Amino acid sequence: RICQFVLIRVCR
Amino acid sequence: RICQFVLIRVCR
Amino acid sequence: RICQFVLIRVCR
Amino acid sequence: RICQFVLIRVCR
Repeated sequence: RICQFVLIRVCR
Repeated sequence: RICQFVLIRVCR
Repeated sequence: RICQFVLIRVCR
Repeated sequence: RICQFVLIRVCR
């Protein structure tokens, strides 16, 4: 199984 | 006012 | 209205 | 062998 890199930023 | 970061790996 | 920053990388 | 990056903004 292959894993991915999920990154998200939230600044306002 | 928001300002945070969230990242996680998804092993498929 | 409010936009987010979606980032994802896949390398293996 | 995979290797690519993709990021886009989601204006709500």
